[PDB]
Amino acid sequence: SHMTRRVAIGTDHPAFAIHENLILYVKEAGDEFVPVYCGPKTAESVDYPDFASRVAEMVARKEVEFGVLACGSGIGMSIAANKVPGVRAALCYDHYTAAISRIHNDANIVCVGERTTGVEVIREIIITFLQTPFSGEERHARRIEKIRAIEASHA
Amino acid sequence: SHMTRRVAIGTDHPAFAIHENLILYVKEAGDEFVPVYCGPKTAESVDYPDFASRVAEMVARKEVEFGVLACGSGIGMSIAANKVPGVRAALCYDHYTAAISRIHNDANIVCVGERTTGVEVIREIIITFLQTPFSGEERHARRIEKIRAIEASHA
Amino acid sequence: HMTRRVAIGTDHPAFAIHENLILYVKEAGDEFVPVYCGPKTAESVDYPDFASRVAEMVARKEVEFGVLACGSGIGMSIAANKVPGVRAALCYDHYTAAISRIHNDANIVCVGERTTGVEVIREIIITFLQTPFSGEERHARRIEKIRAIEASHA
Amino acid sequence: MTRRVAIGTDHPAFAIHENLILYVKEAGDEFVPVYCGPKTAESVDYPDFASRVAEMVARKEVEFGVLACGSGIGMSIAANKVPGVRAALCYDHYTAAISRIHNDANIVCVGERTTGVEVIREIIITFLQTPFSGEERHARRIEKIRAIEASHA
Repeated sequence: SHMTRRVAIGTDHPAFAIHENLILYVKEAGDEFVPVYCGPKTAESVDYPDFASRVAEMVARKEVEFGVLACGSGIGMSIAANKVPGVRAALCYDHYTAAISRIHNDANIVCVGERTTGVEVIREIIITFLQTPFSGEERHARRIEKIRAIEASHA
Repeated sequence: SHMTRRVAIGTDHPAFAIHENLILYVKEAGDEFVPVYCGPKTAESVDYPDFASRVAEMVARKEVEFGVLACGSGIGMSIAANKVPGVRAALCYDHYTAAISRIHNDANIVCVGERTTGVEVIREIIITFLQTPFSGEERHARRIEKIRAIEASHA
Repeated sequence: HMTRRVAIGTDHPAFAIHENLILYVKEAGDEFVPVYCGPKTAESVDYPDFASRVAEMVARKEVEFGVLACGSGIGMSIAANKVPGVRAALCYDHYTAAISRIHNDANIVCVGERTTGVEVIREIIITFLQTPFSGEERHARRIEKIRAIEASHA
Repeated sequence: MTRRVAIGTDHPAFAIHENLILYVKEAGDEFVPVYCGPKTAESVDYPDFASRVAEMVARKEVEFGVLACGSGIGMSIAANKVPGVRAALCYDHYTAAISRIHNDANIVCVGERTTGVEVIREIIITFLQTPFSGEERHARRIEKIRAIEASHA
């Protein structure tokens, strides 16, 4: 049953401590969702852009449909990921932002902070993000297309 | 005395209601800061990416040193602004994010949500963003340079 | 199948959103009726006078729930919880709104107008009113402990 | 003068009790934490720890409290049932500061499931370091809270 919707996951070093939580939260959104962990495999020092880039590139080719990125605050992951054309990476810190990133911006990557946001709210963020459809409205689609034109104008 | 530091400001339609607040909060960060309002001039309908692009291009050229973007949640502005090379636009919702986006990521645009974040916290965000210096640390600079290598790899 | 009354009060900064708070109660469903008790005007007011008015309504059961707003929400939650029978929850997001119900059977939601934007206030109100109490024994036990603290100072 | 800070948790927040002790000390050498929370990972009911800390504050045995549970809210409802206590649910710097500035809050309540530890640190430091405004309208409101408590005693 289902079309498999793969979700690539990456972290930095402080968020490596919650990488198994992120895997689990992705599966809790629904049985169609399959996590693909791309993050650091150990507690060694890492630079978040390297994992943002790995995830974001998978998202942009649609090797996976969605990404989940975690760092200290989420901010660094959101800046790095959005540098990949085709990506719409949303820094989410609550239910509202998780849902609205989907509804308005059809976001494809959710970025969270391990040092900022407690794990039960991260859970709620991921699940909300992965359960929430895009609105379908003309103005939202138009705005998203405008982002694509910004990318095209710098390519 | 001082070097003048210009700060470009842009909004969408819901955040046009607070554009005078944004101008004020930028001046309160210190008398070297000079706001340059680039956002909508009336309550007319707008698409946030048009103003994200305007502010982000100004920052990327260094017509201004910093930008402030406001929309519903902040998220659209961050996604759009980050599509301009040279921009590092941070979605901030509290003091900690405002500070850390400077300390770790040397962020040059601060993005806030008028529907999500009350004005006294938007104030605190802007002021904190504009008074907080970049850490200087080797690992933070190295990561920021990896962000630029992401942009160059798609140029 | 009575409707469910929801008393509402504010301080002066949150008077600017008193119409939004009435609206969001109604948006939680036709079974919820707002009862506005807050300042009628933009005059100076002290939050505890409105916290007390709402909280007394909840504690006597003239309403089922309360909504309080001030600058940050915190003032209201401190004041309202000084009335016995009140469990007033400062909420700032969906999770807090929901969990205050689930775990604490909270009867008053407090929000900040200076801190929290109106669409998240909306979500908080709607979630608070729609979410049921867990019914679980450990939560009921903890809530009974809170009542034992009030009774030890009555 | 030593400013003492009593600390309590529930079971989920027991996981960060060492953090809480640390962040209090990080607010200045004069702040001393007094850990009153559960000593192990056993089951507990937050109102029992809220009551412990809140009575210490209300009877002037310590100047401040810090209470942590899942969300912070249980602690803040429980603690505020003790007369003399002004317990503030804080989730960021602004709330931590303003609770002091406006309400001279004496207990800070935080959520371990909701707020990451580096923000909890900021909250604790800011709460302990920020002074009460002293302004007449704040003092009047705080005395109104005491009158609510006195009207139900």
